[PDB]
Amino acid sequence: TVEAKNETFAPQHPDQYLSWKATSEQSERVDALAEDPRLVILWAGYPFSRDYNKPRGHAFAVTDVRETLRTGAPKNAEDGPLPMACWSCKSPDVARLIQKDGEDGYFHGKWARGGPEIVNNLGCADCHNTASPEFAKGKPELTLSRPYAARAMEAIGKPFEKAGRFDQQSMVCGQCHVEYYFDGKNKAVKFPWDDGMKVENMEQYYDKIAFSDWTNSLSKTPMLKAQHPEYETWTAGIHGKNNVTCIDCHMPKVQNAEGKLYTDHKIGNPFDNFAQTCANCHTQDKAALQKVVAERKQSINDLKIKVEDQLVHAHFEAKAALDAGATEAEMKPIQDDIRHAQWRWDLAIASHGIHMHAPEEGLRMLGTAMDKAADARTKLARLLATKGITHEIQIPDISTKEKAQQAIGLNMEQIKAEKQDFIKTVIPQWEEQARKNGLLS
Amino acid sequence: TVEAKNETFAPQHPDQYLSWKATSEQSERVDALAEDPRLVILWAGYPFSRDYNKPRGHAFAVTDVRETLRTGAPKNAEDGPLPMACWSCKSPDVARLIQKDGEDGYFHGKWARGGPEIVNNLGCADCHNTASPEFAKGKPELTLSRPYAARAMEAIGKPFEKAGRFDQQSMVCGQCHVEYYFDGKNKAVKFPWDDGMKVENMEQYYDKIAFSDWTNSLSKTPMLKAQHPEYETWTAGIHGKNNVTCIDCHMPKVQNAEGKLYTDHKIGNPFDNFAQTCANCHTQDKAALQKVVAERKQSINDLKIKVEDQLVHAHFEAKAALDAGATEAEMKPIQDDIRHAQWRWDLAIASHGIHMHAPEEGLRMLGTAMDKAADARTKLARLLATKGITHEIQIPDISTKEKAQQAIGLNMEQIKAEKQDFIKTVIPQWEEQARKNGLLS
Ligand code: HEC
Ligand code: HEC
Ligand code: HEC
Ligand code: HEC
Ligand code: HEC
Ligand code: HEC
Ligand code: HEC
Ligand code: HEC
Ligand code: HEC
Ligand code: HEC
Ligand SMILES: O=S([O-])[O-]
Ligand SMILES: O=S([O-])[O-]
Ligand SMILES: O=S([O-])[O-]
Ligand SMILES: [Ca+2]
Ligand SMILES: [Ca+2]
Ligand SMILES: [Ca+2]
Ligand SMILES: [Ca+2]
Repeated sequence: TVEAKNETFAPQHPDQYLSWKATSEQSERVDALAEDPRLVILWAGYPFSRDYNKPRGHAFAVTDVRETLRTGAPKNAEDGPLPMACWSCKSPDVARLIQKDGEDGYFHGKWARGGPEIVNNLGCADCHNTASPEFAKGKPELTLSRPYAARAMEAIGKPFEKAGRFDQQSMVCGQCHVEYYFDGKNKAVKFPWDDGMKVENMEQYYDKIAFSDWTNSLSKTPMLKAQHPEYETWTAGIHGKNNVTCIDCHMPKVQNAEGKLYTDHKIGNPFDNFAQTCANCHTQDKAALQKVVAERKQSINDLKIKVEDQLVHAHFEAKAALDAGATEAEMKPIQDDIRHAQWRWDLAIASHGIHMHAPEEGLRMLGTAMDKAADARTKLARLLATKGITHEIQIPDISTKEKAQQAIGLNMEQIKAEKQDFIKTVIPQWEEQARKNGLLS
Repeated sequence: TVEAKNETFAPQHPDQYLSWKATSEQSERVDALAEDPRLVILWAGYPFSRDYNKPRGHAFAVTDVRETLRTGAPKNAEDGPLPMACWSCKSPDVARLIQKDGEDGYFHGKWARGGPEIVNNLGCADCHNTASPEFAKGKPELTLSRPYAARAMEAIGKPFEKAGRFDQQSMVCGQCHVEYYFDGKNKAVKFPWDDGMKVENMEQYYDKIAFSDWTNSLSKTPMLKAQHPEYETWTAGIHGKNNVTCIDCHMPKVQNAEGKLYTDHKIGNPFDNFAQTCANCHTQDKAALQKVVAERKQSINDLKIKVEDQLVHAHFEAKAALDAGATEAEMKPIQDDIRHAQWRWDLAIASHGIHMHAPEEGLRMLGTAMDKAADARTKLARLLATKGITHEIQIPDISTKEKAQQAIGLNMEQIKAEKQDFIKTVIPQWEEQARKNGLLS
């Protein structure tokens, strides 16, 4: 069965083990709502409007899902707003339970449930078939420990077991680094890849099944949320197209002291080891590549803010149209535009690596998002007119996260206090039960 | 001393002379307004709404400016819609005239004035200091024969005379393959590069001097026209950033029958000699690089059309607001938006090579265009409402060039009749006068 206790592997594999543990150095947790308060409006009614940080080291996955406001402060195993599926991409204990109880049995019930079962840091069994006798010998034996990922990979015509070593490499990361949704009453993780991985494929896919992630509480639009589409966007970009794998840049072959070759498990910023990553294929100075990348980053940033500003006006303008007496049939075509505009925006920048992995596709999707936002705001102006409104809709102060959160009716003081008490008192009980059950060293 | 009679150099320089002359093989003249009737509406009130074709071989430069509807049917040297400056990038006689009469004397007057003076095909003295003794020996002796280009290069901190061989290679192309405007009552060519070559730099530059190319007959917006900014956009793109020169792809070094190395002067599509072009730096095969380029071309085209459709609507809605009583002060803010939107769009796709030279910059520009086009149509929906118009403005059928042109008031048959007559009777008289005067063998 799966060995979720990572430290079990330290003596046999010092080089991988030590460099894997070192992601605990990537510890800064940057508040992205604070940096961009518009996110709060666009995600109004959804948990991302309460708390959304930039990623950090794999070592912090378990603690971050515990600590994010998104998972709240459940007082028992059937409480809290979120289901078991929130653990899915955070811990090899997921592979353990999936193997122990079956996939269906793993996904059943609330996040709170897994509290005392999912306790080991994202680790060896997530990516490796550790039970294989070859793993002991120092062979990677890569595997997809997540059945939902195995299925998604077949669905794009790339079954894992039939793929070469190098395709498999990126697929391992594509177990988590993807856009997904919770399918069914049991909220199983599903990748919406049935029709392809492009924004248009997914848009039409989500529309066919009339899926919606939540209802924007300002405009009452049935929204889609995107998440960190690295696999999909990497596939579209020029590096992907040339089979430069996630590993080529994020997990370089390096030497130990006795000169032995090993894969660097300290997954982080490839530029921190330029000599072993880009320099491997590129003759350019580090500073020159960093500057090209910084420039795409700013290009996308500037454009992304313009689309967001439009979407902010659209949400508040739809709120106005609702208050002035707009009926459901009158809102519908506006709401379709907003749903679409925002999906395209969200998928365009939900991956923080887009300006590197596929800057041109990032840019393209934003442009198509603007086209729909224009359609939404044009329709809205005409709808407001029919209700006797011909002036610009005024927008409350959203210059800080705090003001944006207050403006959509969040009681943060209370939301935060309830989470702090959950963190202090519940987490140690969970860890104490896990140790008792032999789950946690 | 400037020799505009190109055949003089044939004996001494058979390899360059023969391939140069060969651009005459690239003879298809594809009508771009026919491919895309939307352009007719965007350019309403401007010669481009009459006639605009995709580029062909250098060999046809003199014929094309003569034959385009944009230059009209002048019956004498003072007549015609357009000025001397239209010759500036079509013939080495321009260098002859500028050296002989000076830059101001070259620019003074009407395009008609030049008919019997500007008669040799784009050629040697455009790019080469042919007077140099080192030139007879087979050394390129590249030069900027166009002084307004020399000033423009100096303006962006790349003075021709201080530049290496490879900077200079693209600079000779940057004498013509640039965005430009006509400066002063005499209409001298100027590259709007003073504040930089980014779309934002030129928009600010143009707004700073309140410049307008023309007024859109539909919306009465003061408009900017973009023209083929290959130098600016090649600069912004990844190749340009690595000093891959226009020459590396469009003018490869080849070998003559006797194994002698020379520059291929047949300037055309680099894919036609992949082995000598791209294969020099890339290991990917021809079909694979072609399909990447074809993808980017499709991406941009899709976004392009979305932006153009918004702009078309913007112009007809502005027309309707005008027909419905809107004042100048009411229109001003709307016209600013349209002005900026279409400038950003026009500079993004005025280069037919943008999908290859700098896909990501093309796409980034179309996104920013979409942003102002959205503000414009939102402003217009409100203004229209204040005149009691709350329905969508209907657009005439513009599915073909012929119907678009008809819709903006053009009398295409008359325009064509006048142009045909002018080509049949006037051109020959020009050529005869130039022979008479030894300017044309
Ligand atoms: C199928 C993969 C997957 C699932 C399911 C998933 N995550 Fe994530 N999560 C990721 C990846 C990949 C990152 C880091 C990349 C990023 O944030 O862009 C991440 C980052 C995070 C972070 C740290 C950054 C932040 O947003 O503050 C938190 C907290 C988090 N997830 C909570 C959750 C919650 C709550 C759920 C249940 C709704 C969930 N995750 C479900 C893959 C997943
Ligand atoms: C998040 C993904 C991921 C996790 C977590 C992970 N591995 Fe790896 N591992 C990889 C990939 C990818 C390779 C490279 C396989 C190849 O070269 O084809 C690799 C390589 C290896 C190898 C083969 C030798 C080498 O260095 O190339 C060993 C042994 C190994 N890892 C051990 C571990 C141990 C022990 C852990 C837990 C401490 C761990 N791995 C966690 C993805 C992961
Ligand atoms: C089992 C789920 C899982 C898998 C497998 C996985 N990731 Fe992650 N990854 C995450 C989560 C969750 C985060 C965010 C951690 C946090 O913020 O606490 C993350 C973060 C990251 C980061 C941010 C590091 C930092 O310090 O900012 C990078 C880079 C990254 N992953 C790359 C990869 C690569 C490359 C692979 C493939 C070898 C991979 N990941 C495989 C879940 C996963
Ligand atoms: C060819 C190089 C390259 C490849 C291929 C690549 N990465 Fe990246 N990635 C980078 C670089 C460099 C950055 C940081 C960009 C920057 O510093 O602005 C990054 C950023 C990221 C981030 C966000 C990091 C953060 O801390 O915000 C994640 C997550 C990520 N990559 C995951 C992946 C995954 C998953 C794959 C495979 C599907 C992949 N990368 C393939 C080079 C690469
Ligand atoms: C294992 C090979 C490999 C690695 C590693 C690699 N590159 Fe690339 N890079 C390529 C290939 C292949 C291309 C496609 C063009 C070509 O054929 O050279 C490319 C293209 C690029 C481009 C031009 C595409 C664009 O974005 O406009 C940039 C920039 C770039 N790489 C930067 C980086 C950076 C930064 C890193 C490290 C973070 C990196 N590369 C690592 C092989 C690699
Ligand atoms: C002095 C003016 C001038 C300069 C110098 C010049 N161009 Fe041209 N170029 C033109 C004009 C005008 C056309 C369109 C000709 C026509 O349609 O008759 C053109 C057309 C082209 C085309 C389209 C050819 C086809 O068959 O479709 C290419 C490619 C091109 N130029 C590249 C270059 C390159 C590379 C350089 C630098 C070596 C260069 N040009 C220098 C003015 C110039
Ligand atoms: C500063 C350089 C420059 C000047 C000034 C210039 N052109 Fe051009 N012209 C070019 C280049 C470069 C091309 C080919 C690139 C393209 O068409 O996209 C071209 C193409 C053309 C063509 C063939 C393609 C078409 O559009 O039908 C015509 C005709 C033409 N120009 C007419 C004119 C007229 C009329 C003027 C004066 C209003 C003018 N040119 C001024 C550089 C110039
Ligand atoms: C790295 C390769 C590369 C370099 C560098 C390059 N070109 Fe291009 N260019 C191309 C290719 C390939 C095409 C045609 C794209 C296609 O086939 O769809 C093209 C298209 C063009 C076109 C439009 C041709 C047409 O018929 O529509 C012009 C004009 C042009 N290039 C001129 C230039 C100029 C001027 C420079 C220097 C400023 C330059 N090129 C540098 C590869 C290059
Ligand atoms: C529109 C630009 C342009 C035109 C027109 C042009 N040349 Fe060139 N020529 C170049 C460039 C660029 C080179 C390459 C210089 C280098 O390799 O640095 C070159 C190279 C040459 C060389 C040097 C040897 C070689 O082949 O590399 C000679 C001689 C030459 N051309 C002759 C001519 C002749 C004769 C004509 C008229 C028949 C002509 N050129 C027209 C731009 C031009
Ligand atoms: C004189 C050298 C040179 C030649 C010739 C050349 N390239 Fe490149 N190309 C580069 C360099 C350098 C990069 C940047 C990435 C890297 O460092 O390899 C690049 C990057 C690229 C990229 C990745 C950027 C992107 O758009 O995503 C593509 C695609 C590409 N080249 C296509 C072509 C094509 C097509 C041709 C000929 C039609 C060509 N190249 C000719 C040197 C060259
Ligand atoms: O919420 S998870 O997808 O980062
Ligand atoms: O980042 S290091 O390779 O210079
Ligand atoms: O009209 S000319 O600039 O292509
Ligand atoms: Ca980070
Ligand atoms: Ca989703
Ligand atoms: Ca052509
Ligand atoms: Ca212009």
